Amino acid sequence: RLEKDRFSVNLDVKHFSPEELKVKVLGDVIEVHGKHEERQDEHGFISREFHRKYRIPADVDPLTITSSLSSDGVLTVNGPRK
Amino acid sequence: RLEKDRFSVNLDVKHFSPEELKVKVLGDVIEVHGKHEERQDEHGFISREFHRKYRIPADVDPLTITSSLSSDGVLTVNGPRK
Repeated sequence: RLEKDRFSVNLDVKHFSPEELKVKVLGDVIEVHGKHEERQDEHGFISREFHRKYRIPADVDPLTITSSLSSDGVLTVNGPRK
Repeated sequence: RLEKDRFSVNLDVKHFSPEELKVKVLGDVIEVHGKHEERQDEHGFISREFHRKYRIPADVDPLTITSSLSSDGVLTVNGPRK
């Protein structure tokens, strides 16, 4: 069955835009990485990153858990649970 | 002489605490890295990072340029210029 239940974990990035996001699910880890250039100056650029890291194997199987994303940086991982 | 002038470049991290900061000057690059755990949950932790990156060789020589830091994350690189 691979557990019939719709499971959802949410990943939150407070404010970023989807093009500056990378969502990665790798086995037992579900992580979201966002990186944005904040302020560009002289020859100095300033960047900020958001990384949320989860390690959940019992709750996450990469074959059934999928990711949906909102424009603000909210990422939701959903699918049948393990 | 190695140019007698007090030169200052500022590196800004909007809000962080000095223990979550690393300031690095490596030749022609002057960079500040800050990393903070934002929100800790279930088995998911959320982090944010601030990285400011400069590449200035004509303005930065690691032997004379030094770094001073404020508690809010403001880092100032100062010293005689190249």
